[PDB]
Amino acid sequence: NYTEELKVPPDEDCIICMEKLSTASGYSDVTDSKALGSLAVGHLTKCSHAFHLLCLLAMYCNGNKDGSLQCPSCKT
Ligand SMILES: [Zn+2]
Ligand SMILES: [Zn+2]
Repeated sequence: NYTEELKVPPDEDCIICMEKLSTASGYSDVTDSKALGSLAVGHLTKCSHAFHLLCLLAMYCNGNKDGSLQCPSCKT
């Protein structure tokens, strides 16, 4: 993960699959997950929010191109 991981999922709820941050990544079905498996909650250091890491890595191919992912919440 590239964002300060959280021993436990917050109550912000994912923003990609729009699912509870407790459950898991909704795109886990079809996603180019590298090492985010499908159960890692991390708040992007950029803004510092929270979202299914894996999920982000999905749409991350659009923005925040460097070596991590972008924040789906505030498009950070
Ligand atoms: Zn998600
Ligand atoms: Zn954000």
